[PDB]
Amino acid sequence: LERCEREWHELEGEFQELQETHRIYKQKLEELAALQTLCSSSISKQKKHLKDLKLTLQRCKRHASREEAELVQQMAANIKERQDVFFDMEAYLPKKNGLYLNLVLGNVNVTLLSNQAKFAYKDEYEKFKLYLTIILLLGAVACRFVLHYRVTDEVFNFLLVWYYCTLTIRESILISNGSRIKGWWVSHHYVSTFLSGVMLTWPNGPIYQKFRNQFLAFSIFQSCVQFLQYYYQFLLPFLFCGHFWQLYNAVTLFELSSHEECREWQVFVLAFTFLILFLGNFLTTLKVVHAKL
Amino acid sequence: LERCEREWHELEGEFQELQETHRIYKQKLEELAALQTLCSSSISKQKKHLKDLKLTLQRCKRHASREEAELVQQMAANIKERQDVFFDMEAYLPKKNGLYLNLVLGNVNVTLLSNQAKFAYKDEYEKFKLYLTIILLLGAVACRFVLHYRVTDEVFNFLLVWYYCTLTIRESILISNGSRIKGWWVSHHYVSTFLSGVMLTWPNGPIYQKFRNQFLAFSIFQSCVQFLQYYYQFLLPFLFCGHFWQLYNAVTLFELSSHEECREWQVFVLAFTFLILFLGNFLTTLKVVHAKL
Repeated sequence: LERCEREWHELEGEFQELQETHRIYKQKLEELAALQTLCSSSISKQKKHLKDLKLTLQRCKRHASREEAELVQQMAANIKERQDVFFDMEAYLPKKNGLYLNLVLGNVNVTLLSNQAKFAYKDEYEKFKLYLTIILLLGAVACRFVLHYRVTDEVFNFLLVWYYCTLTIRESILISNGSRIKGWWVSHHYVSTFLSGVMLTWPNGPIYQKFRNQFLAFSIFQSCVQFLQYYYQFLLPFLFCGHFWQLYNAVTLFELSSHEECREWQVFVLAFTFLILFLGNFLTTLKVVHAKL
Repeated sequence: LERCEREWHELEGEFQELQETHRIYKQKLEELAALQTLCSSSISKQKKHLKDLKLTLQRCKRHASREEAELVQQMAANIKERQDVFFDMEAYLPKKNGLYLNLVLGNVNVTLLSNQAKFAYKDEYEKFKLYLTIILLLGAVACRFVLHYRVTDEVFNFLLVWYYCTLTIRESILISNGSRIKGWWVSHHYVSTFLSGVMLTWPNGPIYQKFRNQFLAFSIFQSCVQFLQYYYQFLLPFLFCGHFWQLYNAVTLFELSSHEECREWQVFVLAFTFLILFLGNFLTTLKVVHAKL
């Protein structure tokens, strides 16, 4: 066991070496905290001077001599340069979280702060989306054709609502990390996870047994659009057809609310979710077309 | 507008100063990456030498002379010291996540790595738990006494299942950050969020209208126990009474499955969740009593 003793001697040497490295590490951590305080002060002073200078550009915008007109145009080009460069250093800098991520994960720092790390996280997000849309597809056209029971549709709706919550957490991380994808999309995911829930708690009458087929076909259309929307990371006509299929569902269910003598409250709170999810995404696509135009 | 020009001159000076600080910051980031690679190598070599040395202690454990017996006892005291000290530097060190947090948040680093930051995060977690158990309490005894409708019970069950998922994400962060609270508790939260779901999808017959009252009283007992379990951060007798109330629910619903001529599948998948949640938490408490003893 003397071998263990001499090995211990070697590990004590390595232990004091790692103690040295760990206390150097703690010194570096204190230096990092100091520079984070300094950069936060820099954020404050930079944004203060930004609002002051755009106020100066605002009240200087009124008409005067040609020389100050050249000065205003020149300062406009520079102020565009100002926002681009401060967007760069505000991208790398670690940043306070939003509100929803604050409400779920609490006060914790999730900023990668690295270009290649952001790229890798985007690839991971794309891979996760493809995998779970494969599982959902093998369940939409599957549930429609083999198993016609209530319990499997409940399980499928649990999987859809869980999937939508995971996507909204992921996209909150993605927005607080890097590029701004803020717009219709995050509110689209919120209203779509609300839509998942209403279908689940129907009282399983004949009316659910009629609306089930159109809902499952609509899901198949949604899975195919998201799948082809990833292989690209063409798409527009199938997106228009998705909007029109959504309109088909909305009109059919809205007419269905009048047809039966007695209505649940859940056939009429559910149609208007489809209609809001029509006017939102379709018009956003035409805005992207105008962005293309 | 010449004031803006001279201010610009000052901001260009501050801009090159912040460019200097930012490139120093990037140099420090590269140094951090290098020391993280070094400390990961240290992790590998330390754990390798740990398994080798505990193997040496294992096959050296066999009976021999008194001198090596003193050596084995002495090395046992030191190896306990070895695990304590390596637990310390493996606590501060940033660490790879588990599996569930990997499945939800993806590959992202959530290690605070700071004692006071961990303490602050624990206080935030305690505050969040108290606030949402207040909201749930004002809903359990509330739903029971004023509003007897299906939709409000669905909303309350949505709030409970959302609350349980948020707690399991928070405790995953807490375990991957600091102390080991791994045991019955995280699996308890998983089976309890499974329990929330089964109650929600009942077909609203008379039988649900009978089981509702005992479920809501049980929730009130649960909210009071969690509230008193926080004010401490006494508890044992009310915890025993919670277990026995859980047994009351289990026996009543198990007898209820036989009483009615026709049974849904959801009165018999739901009772055994209560029974598993009885044998688990009660026996864990007596283990804590034995830990006290």
